[PDB]
Amino acid sequence: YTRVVWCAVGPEEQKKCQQWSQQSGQNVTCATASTTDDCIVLVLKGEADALNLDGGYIYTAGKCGLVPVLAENRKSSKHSSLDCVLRPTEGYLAVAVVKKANEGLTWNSLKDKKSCHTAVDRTAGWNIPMGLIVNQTGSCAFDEFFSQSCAPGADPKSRLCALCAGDDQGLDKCVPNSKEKYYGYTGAFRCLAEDVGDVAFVKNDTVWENTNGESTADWAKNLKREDFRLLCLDGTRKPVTEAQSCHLAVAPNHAVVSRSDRAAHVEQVLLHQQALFGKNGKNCPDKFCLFKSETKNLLFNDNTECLAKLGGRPTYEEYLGTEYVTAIANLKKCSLEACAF
Ligand SMILES: *[C@@H]1O[C@H](CO)[C@@H](O[C@@H]2O[C@H](CO)[C@@H](O[C@@H]3O[C@H](CO[C@@H]4O[C@H](CO)[C@@H](O)[C@H](O)[C@@H]4O)[C@@H](O[C@H]4O[C@H](CO)[C@@H](O)[C@H](O)[C@@H]4O)[C@H](O)[C@@H]3O)[C@H](O)[C@H]2NC(C)=O)[C@H](O)[C@H]1NC(C)=O
Ligand SMILES: *[C@@H]1O[C@H](CO)[C@@H](O[C@@H]2O[C@H](CO)[C@@H](O)[C@H](O)[C@H]2NC(C)=O)[C@H](O)[C@H]1NC(C)=O
Ligand SMILES: CCC(=O)NS(=O)(=O)c1ccc(-c2c(-c3ccccc3)noc2C)cc1
Ligand SMILES: [Fe+3]
Ligand SMILES: [Zn+2]
Ligand SMILES: [Zn+2]
Repeated sequence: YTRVVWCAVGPEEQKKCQQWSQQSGQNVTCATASTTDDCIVLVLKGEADALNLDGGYIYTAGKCGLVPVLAENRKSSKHSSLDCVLRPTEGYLAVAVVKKANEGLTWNSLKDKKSCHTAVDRTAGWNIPMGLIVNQTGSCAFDEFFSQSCAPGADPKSRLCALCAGDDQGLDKCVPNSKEKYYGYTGAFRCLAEDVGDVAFVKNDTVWENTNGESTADWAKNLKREDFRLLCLDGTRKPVTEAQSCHLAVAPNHAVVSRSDRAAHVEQVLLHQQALFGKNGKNCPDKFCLFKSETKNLLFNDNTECLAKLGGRPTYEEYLGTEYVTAIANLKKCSLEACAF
C-alpha cells in the first residue's frame, strides 16, 4: 500500500501539507476540508487516510470506528532515559487564563464575562470548561453563561461567535479552522492578549510559548508572563508558574487517527517520515521540518518532539480514559449511542 493521504483542515494546513507531499516524493498526498468533522468523514469514506486530532474530536471519530495510531509527545524532564517514540505520553494541562490587571476576576465571577475558546468540541477549549460550568450551573444553557464569546464551530449568528473576527477580509467568521483569527490555542490566547475576551481556555504551554519574546509575532512581541494569571477552581488566582497546582484538568495528547483497517500502514509511513522530518530528522533544519509552522500549530503542535508509539494497543476509550469519556458523555446529553454522521 505504502502511500498515505493526509487530511488538512483549512487552506493554511493545506499549503503546508503540499510542501510535505513534495519533499516526500508523493509518499504523502493531501486532501482538504473546511472543518475537522469533514476530514473525519473523508477518512470514513476512505478518501483520506489519517490526520492528527485533539482528544475532543477523537471521541467523535471513535464512535465512528476510527482508531488512535500515534500520539504527540513533547520534551519532558522525567523519563529522559527512554527514547521519544517508546516514551509514555504525559498529557497537557487545561487552564483558564486572564490578565493580571483585570483584578477581582476569579472562577466564581466568570458569569456574564467574555470568553475565548480554541474551538467547539475541543478538550481545553470547550469540553473541560463547559462541562464544569454545566455541573456547577445545573443547567444546559451554556449558550447564555458568558455574555459574548468566540467559540469556532458555533452558530455565527449567536453570541458564542460574537467575538470572532474571521480572516483578513472579515470573511469566514467563526469557522473552525486557522482562517479564523481567534481559532485554536494561539487564536484563543491572542483573543485574550488583545483584550477582546476576559478569559481564555487554552493549555499551559500556550502561555509560555507566546510570552517573553518567544513568539516574535507582532501581537505577541511584548507580552509578559507577569501580566497573566491562572484561574484555579478553589476561587484563587496564581502566576502561570503554578500550573501544576492550578489547572482545570489534565488532557490526553493530540493523536493521529485512522480507519482500523489502515492503522498499521499509516503507522509504518509516519515513523519513516519523522525519521526524515522529525526533531533530529535527516532533512529537517535543512529542507523541511514536520513539527515547525511558525507558532501556528499546523497539522501538529509546534512543541512536538516526536509522534510516539502507543503500547497496549488501546481503543479510543482507553486512550482518552474513563474520566474524560464520562465528562464528554455528560456534556453531550445537553445538546443516544451512534456515529454523528
Ligand atoms: C460534571 O458532573 C458530572 C456528574 O457528577 C461528573 O461526572 C462524574 O465524575 C465522577 C468523578 O470522575 C464519577 O465518580 C465515580 O467515582 C468512583 C470512585 O472512584 C474510585 O476511586 C478509587 C480510589 O480509591 C479507585 O481505586 C477506583 O478505581 C475508582 O475510580 C468510580 O467508581 C464507581 O464505580 C464502581 C463500578 O464498579 C462502583 O462499584 C463504585 O461504587 C463507584 O461508584 C466511578 O467509576 C466514577 O469515577 C462519576 O461517575 C461521574 N458521574 C456520572 C454522571 O457518571 C463530571 O466529572 C463533572 N465534570 C467535570 C469537568 O468535572
Ligand atoms: C517515500 O517512501 C519510500 C518508502 O519508504 C522511501 O524510500 C526508502 O527510504 C528509506 C529512508 O528514507 C531508505 O532507507 C530505503 O532504502 C528506501 N526504500 C524503500 C523501503 O522503498 C522514500 O525515502 C520516501 N520519500 C520521502 C522523501 O519521504
Ligand atoms: C491519552 C490518555 C491516556 O492515555 N490515559 S491513561 O494513561 O491514564 C490510560 C491508559 C490505558 C488504560 C487501560 C485500562 C485500565 C483498567 C482498569 C483501571 C484503570 C485502567 N485497561 O486497559 C487499558 C488500555 C487506562 C488509562
Ligand atoms: Fe487540545
Ligand atoms: Zn490535576
Ligand atoms: Zn486495551
